[PDB]
Amino acid sequence: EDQKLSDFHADMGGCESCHADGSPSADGAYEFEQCQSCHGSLAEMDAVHKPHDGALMCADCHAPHDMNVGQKPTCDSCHDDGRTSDSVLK
Ligand code: HEC
Ligand code: HEC
Ligand code: HEC
Ligand code: HEC
Ligand SMILES: O=[P-]([O-])[O-]
Repeated sequence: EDQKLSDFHADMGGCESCHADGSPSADGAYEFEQCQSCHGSLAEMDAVHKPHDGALMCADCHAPHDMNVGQKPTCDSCHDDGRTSDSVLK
């Protein structure tokens, strides 16, 4: 099976690469700060990412314990109008 995104990161840097005291925060804010410490901000990302700057945390799409390395978030998790990744090109 492909590895979970959480475990892929834990192999590099442990659970504490994302979690303070290794325990999850109530709101995901700490974790989101950690994603950005290594990845930077949505403001500097591509056409699917940048429109979400100010609306979402990375984990809202890339749910690390539930999604695998390489797994593409699908837009139907939140938008009901049938848009897909190519919709930002049109
Ligand atoms: C960043 C890439 C992460 C790593 C590395 C680990 N976790 Fe995590 N975890 C992360 C997020 C963003 C969230 C919350 C959002 C979500 O999709 O759940 C979590 C959540 C947990 C939880 C709560 C689980 C739940 O209530 O469903 C636990 C107990 C947790 N994480 C533990 C954990 C451990 C032990 C890790 C090292 C093996 C670990 N996480 C890595 C982000 C990341
Ligand atoms: C630094 C300590 C990091 C933290 C905190 C988070 N990420 Fe990360 N991520 C990091 C690196 C160096 C890499 C590339 C590693 C490699 O060997 O390729 C990544 C990769 C991802 C990926 C892509 C996985 C793939 O498909 O190959 C995603 C989607 C990703 N990271 C998301 C992510 C999120 C949502 C985080 C916070 C919850 C997060 N990362 C934390 C370094 C670090
Ligand atoms: C949902 C609106 C998303 C949010 C919020 C974030 N990401 Fe994302 N990411 C998303 C999609 C749909 C895709 C796939 C794009 C495609 O069609 O290929 C991605 C891809 C990444 C990747 C690349 C993974 C790879 O294949 O190499 C990385 C590294 C990644 N996303 C990281 C990332 C981070 C760090 C975010 C918060 C700053 C973040 N994403 C938010 C959808 C969404
Ligand atoms: C929930 C985790 C989401 C997923 C998955 C995707 N999007 Fe999203 N998107 C989301 C929110 C909460 C918002 C803000 C909406 C608001 O009313 O402020 C957005 C916004 C966009 C936008 C910008 C506004 C718009 O023109 O609709 C675009 C272009 C957009 N989203 C596209 C999009 C695509 C193509 C996705 C799949 C790759 C996608 N979103 C996933 C929440 C979520
Ligand atoms: O190798 P394990 O993190 O799936």
